[PDB]
Amino acid sequence: MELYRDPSQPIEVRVRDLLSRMTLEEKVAQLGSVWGYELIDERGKFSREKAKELLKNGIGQITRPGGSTNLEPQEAAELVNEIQRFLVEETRLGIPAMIHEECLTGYMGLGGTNFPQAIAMASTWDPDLIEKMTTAVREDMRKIGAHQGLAPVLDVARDPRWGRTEETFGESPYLVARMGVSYVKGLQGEDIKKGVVATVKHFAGYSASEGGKNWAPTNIPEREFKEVFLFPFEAAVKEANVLSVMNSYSEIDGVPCAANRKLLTDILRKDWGFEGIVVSNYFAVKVLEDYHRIARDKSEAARLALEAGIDVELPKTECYQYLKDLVEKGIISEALIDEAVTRVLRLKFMLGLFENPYVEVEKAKIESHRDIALEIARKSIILLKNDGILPLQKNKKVALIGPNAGEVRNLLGDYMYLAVLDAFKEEGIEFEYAKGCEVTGEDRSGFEEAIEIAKKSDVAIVVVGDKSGLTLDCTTGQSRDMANLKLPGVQEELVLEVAKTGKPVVLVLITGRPYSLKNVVDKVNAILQVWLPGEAGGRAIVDIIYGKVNPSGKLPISFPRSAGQIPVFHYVKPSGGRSHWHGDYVDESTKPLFPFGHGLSYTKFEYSNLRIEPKEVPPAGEVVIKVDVENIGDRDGDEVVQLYIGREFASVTRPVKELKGFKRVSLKAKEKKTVVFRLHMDVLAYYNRDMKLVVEPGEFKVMVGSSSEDIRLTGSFSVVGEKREVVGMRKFFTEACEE
Amino acid sequence: MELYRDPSQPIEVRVRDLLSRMTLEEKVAQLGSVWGYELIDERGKFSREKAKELLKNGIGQITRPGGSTNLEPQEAAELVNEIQRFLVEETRLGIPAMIHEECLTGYMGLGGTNFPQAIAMASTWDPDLIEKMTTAVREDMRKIGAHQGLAPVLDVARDPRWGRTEETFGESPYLVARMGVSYVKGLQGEDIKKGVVATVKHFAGYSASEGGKNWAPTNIPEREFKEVFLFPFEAAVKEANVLSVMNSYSEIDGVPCAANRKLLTDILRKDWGFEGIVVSNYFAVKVLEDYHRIARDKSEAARLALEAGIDVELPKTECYQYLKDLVEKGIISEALIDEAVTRVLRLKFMLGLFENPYVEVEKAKIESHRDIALEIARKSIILLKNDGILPLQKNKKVALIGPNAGEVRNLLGDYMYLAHIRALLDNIDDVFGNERLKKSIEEHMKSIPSVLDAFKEEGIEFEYAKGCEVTGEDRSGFEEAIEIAKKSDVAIVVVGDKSGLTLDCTTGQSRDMANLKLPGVQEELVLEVAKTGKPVVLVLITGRPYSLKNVVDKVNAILQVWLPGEAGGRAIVDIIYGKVNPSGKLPISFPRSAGQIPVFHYVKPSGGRSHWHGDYVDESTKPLFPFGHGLSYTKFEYSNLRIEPKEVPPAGEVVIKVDVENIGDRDGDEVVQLYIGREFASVTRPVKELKGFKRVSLKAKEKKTVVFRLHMDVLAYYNRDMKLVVEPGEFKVMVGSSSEDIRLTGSFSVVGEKREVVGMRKFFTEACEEAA
Amino acid sequence: MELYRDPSQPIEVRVRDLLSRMTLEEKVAQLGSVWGYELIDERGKFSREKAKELLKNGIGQITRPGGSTNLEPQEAAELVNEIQRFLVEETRLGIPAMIHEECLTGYMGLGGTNFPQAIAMASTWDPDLIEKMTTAVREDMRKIGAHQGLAPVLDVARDPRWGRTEETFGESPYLVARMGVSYVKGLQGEDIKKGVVATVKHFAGYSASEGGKNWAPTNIPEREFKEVFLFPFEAAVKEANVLSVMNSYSEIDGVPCAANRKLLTDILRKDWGFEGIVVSNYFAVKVLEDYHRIARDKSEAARLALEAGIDVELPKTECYQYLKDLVEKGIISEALIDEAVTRVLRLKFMLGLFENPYVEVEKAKIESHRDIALEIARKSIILLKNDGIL
Ligand SMILES: O[C@@H]1[C@@H](O)[C@H](O[C@@H]2CO[C@@H](O[C@@H]3CO[C@@H](O[C@@H]4CO[C@@H](O)[C@H](O)[C@H]4O)[C@H](O)[C@H]3O)[C@H](O)[C@H]2O)OC[C@H]1O
Ligand SMILES: O[C@@H]1[C@@H](O)[C@H](O[C@@H]2CO[C@@H](O[C@@H]3CO[C@@H](O[C@@H]4CO[C@@H](O)[C@H](O)[C@H]4O)[C@H](O)[C@H]3O)[C@H](O)[C@H]2O)OC[C@H]1O
Ligand SMILES: O[C@@H]1[C@@H](O)[C@H](O[C@@H]2CO[C@@H](O[C@@H]3CO[C@@H](O)[C@H](O)[C@H]3O)[C@H](O)[C@H]2O)OC[C@H]1O
Repeated sequence: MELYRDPSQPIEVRVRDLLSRMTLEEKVAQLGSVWGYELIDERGKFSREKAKELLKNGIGQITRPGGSTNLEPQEAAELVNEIQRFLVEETRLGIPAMIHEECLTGYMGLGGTNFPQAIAMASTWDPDLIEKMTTAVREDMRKIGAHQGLAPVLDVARDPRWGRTEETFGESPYLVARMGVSYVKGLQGEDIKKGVVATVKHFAGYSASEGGKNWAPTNIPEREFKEVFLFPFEAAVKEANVLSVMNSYSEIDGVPCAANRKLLTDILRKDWGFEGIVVSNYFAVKVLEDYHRIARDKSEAARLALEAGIDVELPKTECYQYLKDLVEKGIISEALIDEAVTRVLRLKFMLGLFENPYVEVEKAKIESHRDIALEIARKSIILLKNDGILPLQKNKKVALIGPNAGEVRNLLGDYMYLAVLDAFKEEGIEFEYAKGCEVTGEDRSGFEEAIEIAKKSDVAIVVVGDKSGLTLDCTTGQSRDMANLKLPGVQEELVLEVAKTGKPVVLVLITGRPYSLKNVVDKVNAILQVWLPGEAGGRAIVDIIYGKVNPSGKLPISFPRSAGQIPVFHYVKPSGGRSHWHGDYVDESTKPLFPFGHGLSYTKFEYSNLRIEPKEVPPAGEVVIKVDVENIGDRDGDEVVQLYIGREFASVTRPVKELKGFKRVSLKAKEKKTVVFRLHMDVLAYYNRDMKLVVEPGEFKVMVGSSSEDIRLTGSFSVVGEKREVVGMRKFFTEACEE
Repeated sequence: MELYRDPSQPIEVRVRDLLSRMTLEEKVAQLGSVWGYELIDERGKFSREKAKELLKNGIGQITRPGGSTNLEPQEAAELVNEIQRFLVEETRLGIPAMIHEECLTGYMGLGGTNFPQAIAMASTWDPDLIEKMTTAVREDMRKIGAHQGLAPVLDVARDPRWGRTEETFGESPYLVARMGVSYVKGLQGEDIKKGVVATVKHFAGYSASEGGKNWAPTNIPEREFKEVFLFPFEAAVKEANVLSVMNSYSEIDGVPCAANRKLLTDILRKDWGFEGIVVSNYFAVKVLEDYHRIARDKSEAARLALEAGIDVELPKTECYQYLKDLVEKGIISEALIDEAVTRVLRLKFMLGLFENPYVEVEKAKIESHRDIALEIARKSIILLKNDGILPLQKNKKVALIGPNAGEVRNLLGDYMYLAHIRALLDNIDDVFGNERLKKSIEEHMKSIPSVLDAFKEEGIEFEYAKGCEVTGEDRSGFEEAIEIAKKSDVAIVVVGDKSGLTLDCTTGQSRDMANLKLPGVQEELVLEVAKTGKPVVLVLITGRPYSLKNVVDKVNAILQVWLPGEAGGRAIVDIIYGKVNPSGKLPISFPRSAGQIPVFHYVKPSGGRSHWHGDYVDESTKPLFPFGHGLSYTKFEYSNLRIEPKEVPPAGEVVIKVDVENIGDRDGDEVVQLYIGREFASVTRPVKELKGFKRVSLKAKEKKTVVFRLHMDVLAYYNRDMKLVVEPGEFKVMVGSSSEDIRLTGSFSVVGEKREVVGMRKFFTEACEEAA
Repeated sequence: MELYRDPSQPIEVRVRDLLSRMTLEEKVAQLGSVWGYELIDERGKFSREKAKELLKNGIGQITRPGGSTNLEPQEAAELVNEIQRFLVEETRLGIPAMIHEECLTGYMGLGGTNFPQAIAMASTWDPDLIEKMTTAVREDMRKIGAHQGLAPVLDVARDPRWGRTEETFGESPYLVARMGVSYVKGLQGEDIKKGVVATVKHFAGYSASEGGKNWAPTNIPEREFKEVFLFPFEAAVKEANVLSVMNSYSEIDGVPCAANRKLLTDILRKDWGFEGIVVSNYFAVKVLEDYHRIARDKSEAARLALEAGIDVELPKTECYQYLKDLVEKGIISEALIDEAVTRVLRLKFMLGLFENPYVEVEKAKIESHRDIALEIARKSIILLKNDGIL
């Protein structure tokens, strides 16, 4: 048999052999894609007639054979098998396709579990739980013959105007990077032939658009770019061996990311050693022409993207077919096509597709992971405020009010395929329900009814927030940016009208972004933040309200007092986070309403006995930080212990405090444990005036606490010795354990 | 005589001779400063006792001998002469001091005219008028023996939260640069021995702090930095030969500007050829330690600042005395001190101070420039909205309402002497441990014409109700205002800021406004007055854009009056009654709301919108009023666009002509604006960006031709490799009455090979008028 | 009077005023040159007929009015006075010429002392003696109305194959730099109105050609370049305030020095703060075309050299006349011409030429400096070996 067909040969040999056999047209075909829906008839069955046109010379990827066809799992699996058989048996070289789906919150297609949104995942501060989640997602995807998931989002969000905030892991490069590595590891596993390719997106800076506006310029200078925005992707590449990256739609400082070789090649491939495929953001090649206006035609767009280092044009071939013409006309070298094709073929071999591209349809029934979803929902909800009203007693009469109290659709996030009162009923609570108002618009005609049921109750539970998705009726999600951060519609007014009854008020926010709570916070008795929880949402909320679950989520993003305060974030430099010299704005504190890492409990945790050893370490040494934490209250609960590091008198300015470690710790009432952080000096490296990564001698401040503001214990150690340039591989994360 | 004393020798010879004679201590002394107030006794007279300690080895500068002493001009001149005589006659080498003052809106001291704020200056779009202004300021300053004015501000402002917005020339690097060059040219003149050193500030990026917060990081990437923030300073250095620069307090991306040699030396001196002195922002050296936490002590702060390229520590020696110790301990080379001292001595020779450091006290009486101030105020006020109510008829009974109708203090900006000095009053009042001044302030304040006075002089029948204060939540004055409105024909509601440095101020340095709502309950006052159903003219006397989304549709006309200083009242009333036809144009976009920030006219194709619904969920992405906006009591008709030639090579020139006719019934000035757009460059470019303008006077029914000469140098931008280029392709020409009100469009092409623009290149379009 | 004519005005004011009055043609003329021998008749006297063609719009420099004419000193002084009177009185703006001569081993013309070669100068290890020498050369040159001497050579020589070894101060960047500073200081003095502009050459690397062959590539890596070859020029610029630099004919690693903005502008002007004029090596602009083959015609050669930072084309205008055409055709900006013209006019003001461009012919008799020459010769000879015979 030909070498490329022989599984006893090393992949490099098979790749070289195959490439040597391919025509230019066949090469270019491997750099494009076709939609699943383009390959089916009106009953969702594979159409050989359509495949003969679209797959004649092979194809790089099939886009969303499940997500774009609305097929149930077994039918999607059958479609994918039929596509693969056509490629294997009815093309000249028989190269199989790679299949991709969205999977951020689970496989985005019929029959898959709708897990809580990414910002909820982050709020758990539980990396192992997220790895468990994506290990499940991996098996769901493989059942239908899907090889690649377009997740996770490693965009670092400090601008909650942006509609895609919900898809991020929040403001902290450390927490984003750590959750990202766990996410990737679960999807891919050790041998990708048994796993699913992860796709970190949107490389890079995409969460920092001008004015929080989708696709607008992300004008970030170099040190900030490296330390905040690139860092999570760097960790995914080097620690998690991520096998795909997708680019940002935005320009950075005049250069669209899809046309930026310095970004997609020089940083990603040359500096960091990425060996997988870069897939375009959907239509990102064409919009080099249409939107950014730097390419005069589809040929030029193709050339810019290929030179930049985009290997596969998604979601359908549009500009990359003109790569054939560009070679034939002597405008680009076929060697550059070969480089891209090599990357794509290698990954196809690594996935095992040339040995077996088929799945067993009888096994393609996707299993529910409602259990994992509920664990995330229960650990993600954040208790922002509680004057003692919560937990409630079951014998209290509840007035359940608001648009998000009754509305299952509004529990869903923007990449859940299908984009509470029931939970109260199941728990056996006596309540009356009033919608109060819609999520959007100005209609106040439901206020009187809500007020009247409040007046007759013991406690009003007001459930407000977003509708997430991509259409105009949505208040958050991709393309739905909110300038002024007010709760949508007249929901704020509803809360305040209910509060005016004098009844106790529990405010439940079911939202995708931070909202300004400045006008309600001091008028309500407790506040729960419930990031869009998907199919597990209702149960977790009621579990928390009644104390069956002790809330344990912590904010992964700061809650601004107002939009005019943006940005607020915990790791400001000494000059950040204040106005000099009066501290505050004329009209507003410079402090966020709720800080990063904030989250209360129905119990109290007491921290003691900080140990830092040794007190002096050299610039590639390690310190071990220990604290004791005791649950001194009356309820079992989890605490997320947080490690912040500060530095002064470096050669550049540094954060006053910045997250460098954390551990979720379970404590029974009156239980005490020791939490241990092992901190390698590599983890503290920062860029100096010359853009070198260094550790400089001096003092580092250690701050351990329950939030970025609720610091319990402080101390310090010193780095002693000559400045160190940190070269080559280095540690990214602290290790945490319990003793 | 020693060579340095001999005026027949070239300055370089005199400098080298002097430097060769100086001790290390004497050298370090030239890099520092003393406050004016440290050199006077209780009667405001020079104190030899204090001078013996502070000036014994000479000094670089005296900080604000007028501005910090509350001396009248002849007394300040006497002080300065006595300081110079002490230096000339009672120090070993007899080196005279340079004196600096604030002068942004005029010499900031007693007796100086209070001109309108810088943002008002920009709103005139009249560079020559600003040059006339600073030529007058030059003469005022020289009368008191001042050599350097700490102006202008070339910070480009796109974030109106920032309290220093009023000190800027707005959002456009083009307009800021062009106004800055005129400003500098007027202060300095041709021969600096007869002029005043200008000080461009705050180098660079200082108007782009995180969240609009004073001193917070200004994290700007390189092409934006060069094209937006550096550009006005580049023009000031290369076209206007500016002789001083002051640094930004902020860090850029981890590096404090006061410690950044890449900025204060490599860009400013090496790349651009700046030959003057860099003066520290006040206390900027020390706060490398105290604020940024990158210097461990005062010695290290001094070293970082000197290495970066700061020549003089202001406002008083604090860290730079330790440069002596650093040399003596072999930590720094004396050669690096010599480089700084050389710059300072050269400028002192160039100012003529070694030939004559004295002024004639009998001539030190500063003249009023109310005339120039009034021309600026009259050309600066912007008509943002007018449904036809303006101009008003003089027979209409007016209800004059609001805090800014009745308080002269609130006409003043943050670097006008009687506003700025309030901070000192606070600090004196805060002394709880171990007079004539508060009286001289009040009496000088009383001299300033009021808005009330202006209405009275114009002969209008009106009643006045304060309505509310600038700050706080007290609505107990609303009822009175509402009642006088109900009894009137028209309510003129005058609201806005109190500008300054203290907590009771709403704008100015250190007073940043997050949410851009009119201060206090002033918005509510406007809306309550409107609810009477009477016609409402809203007059904003402010230092920044405010959100007007909640009032714009509820009022009949809106006038923006950037803090106008002493000419304010007359100009406002002149405009309201049509004695002056408003002609100001916005130099900065007015956001709909704070959450929309930033909004600016020169967005890239992906800027200024949210894709793919265009708007935010809750808000338009368009500003409420765009850059260049400003209405008139007449109408201007644009015709006959000519663009020649249609194809030009990469260092060629195109000539753009338009005819503009005043087709209305009142004489008026129009500011004709030229915008250029470009696509299919190798980098993204603004869809439209200002590249030229001309204020043109037109009588009723008069037509003139406006001509723009546009060299391709002016269009240069930075490519992917950070080279300044002109690339072949098509440029769109858009000429109109604002950045949105484009009247005529066309295009020309650049033909030939891509050009790297090297060395000196043109910065500005030339604009003139011809007979139509 | 016009500001540029007024000696009470600062030079910067005079420069800006003059530049503002000049046509493009007059500007370009200040960036070129004419040979002395092109301006004389068969009897060695100034020719008004020849001047009317060659000087009609003014000129940057006259090349070697003594060195190229075989005139005795008083006759060369007369020639130079007649050239200057023509420029001052019979051109529109009356800008005087700068005159240059060779002077490495003394004024290179009849009547000047022949001092020992530069390598002999270095062999004295006596910087003050060399400063005494060039102080004398200064007075010789000023007597004939010469303003600039094309010396010293600061090329550091480690390859004795090269025929220009004798013109260098040898192999040591330290000794070359120290001798160079003294050389420059003697020629220029404190106030250049009373001195002669020195011209450090050949910037830079020119003594390190492939195989020791004249004009061949000088392929020197960056640290060596900075520490060995640039260092003496750096010292001349920063310590000695040298007012002219002349470029190397060679390429460095693919880039001819006459076309290298990174060298003649970014290092020399931006990094080091040089404020004088860069004068081309003779014919160096044209040979960007003829020899290096990187310019397709004289226009392109002119553009490359001007962009690189050459202010004056020597020894005669050849390519730089096309700078007029390049501006008129919109290929280069007139601002770039203005930058060069500014440098040239500033130096002409600093030399006092607008106050007095003439010399007294009765004083133009150059004195012998055999005494100084003998001290150098006596201190320069090296005893390499002596078994006792001497
Ligand atoms: O109320 C009291 C507070 O004021 C005081 O805090 C200090 C207030 O003054 C602050 O220093 C300021 C810093 O900014 C300087 O402005 C520059 C001056 O020169 C201008 O040309 C330039 O444009 C400006 O940027 C200003 O001169 C100086 O006074 C100081 O940092 C504060 O700490 O604390 C005590 C309270 O009672
Ligand atoms: O025998 C005849 C050959 O000479 C002739 O070839 C030309 C000879 O002259 C060459 O031009 C030289 C190039 O070097 C110049 O020297 C510089 C002058 O200024 C000094 O300050 C600087 O130090 C020197 O480097 C010299 O002036 C000039 O004459 C030319 O390139 C040759 O092609 O061909 C005809 C034969 O018959
Ligand atoms: O994370 C990836 C997303 O960034 C990506 O989203 C695409 C965004 O563009 C959408 O196209 C718009 C649809 O509406 C029209 O009116 C607009 O003109 C279009 O630009 C497209 O539908 C999205 O797929 O999708 C892939 C994700 O992994």
